[PDB]
Amino acid sequence: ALEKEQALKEKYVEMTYFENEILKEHPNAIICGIDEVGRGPLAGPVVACATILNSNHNYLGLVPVTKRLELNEALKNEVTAFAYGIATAEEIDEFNIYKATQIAMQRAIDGLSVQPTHLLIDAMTLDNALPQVSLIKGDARSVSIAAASIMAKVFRDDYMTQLSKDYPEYGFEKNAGYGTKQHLLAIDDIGIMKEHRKSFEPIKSLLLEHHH
Repeated sequence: ALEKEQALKEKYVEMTYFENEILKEHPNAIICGIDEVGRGPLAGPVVACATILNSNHNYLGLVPVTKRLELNEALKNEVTAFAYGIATAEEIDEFNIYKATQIAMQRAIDGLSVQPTHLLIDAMTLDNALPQVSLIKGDARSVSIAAASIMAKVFRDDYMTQLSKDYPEYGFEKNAGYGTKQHLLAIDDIGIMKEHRKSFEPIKSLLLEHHH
């Protein structure tokens, strides 16, 4: 029992590498992790979360659904700060999904009770004037980022679940907006709605042929 437990602790410390390097140079640092979900679906918002972990954070296990829900509630109960940033399907169509994701991440920063001094970000740079580290597979490299992605995930899934109540035909509660055959057949049947991303294929090409 002291082994498997050691492994989780050891993993957790490796995943604090980047916060610890910053802290070494700045013990003052207010370190905020940022991740997003929802870049891939055909429908729904893109949802970013920004989180500053409490200094004595020890969310070991930072991923199946029971575990995700547990950590989601633990983080919400003990973290120094967290806030969600949303960019709508319309903004995604206007700005493209990359840029809409940047808007979502900054919106997440603005909603924080505490302004961060440093950002750890999953595969993204933000124009804002802050020091930041963009990390590939950030959610596996940083506890702050992993927390953010978990919280973003639960939020977006809850959102799409709420959506499926008002729009049952598209199958949102099951597909979370991905363009499955069911989702695409619903579109063929009753058309798109305000959560659909017009800039995303296969909708993009379907709108063309319709206008032609």
